Amino acid sequence: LDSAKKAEIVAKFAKKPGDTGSTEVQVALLTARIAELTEHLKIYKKDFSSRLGLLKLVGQRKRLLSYLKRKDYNSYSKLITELNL
Repeated sequence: LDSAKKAEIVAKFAKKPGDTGSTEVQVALLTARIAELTEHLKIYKKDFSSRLGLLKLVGQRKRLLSYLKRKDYNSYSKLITELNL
């Protein structure tokens, strides 16, 4: 939110001249703010999980656990118990 968008939201959600502060305006403003903060967290996770290989690792373990089920199910079930998986 720059100053201009903030000001567009107000002009939109207003119900009379001077409405910088109806329930509707505030809600619209909080929504814009909450949205921008939320896409921050979304894109951080996206580019931390990617940059540091979390999805790589998880998919790696997926395949190994799958092959472990299949090659030795007993050990497999013992293992996911000991790791709280």
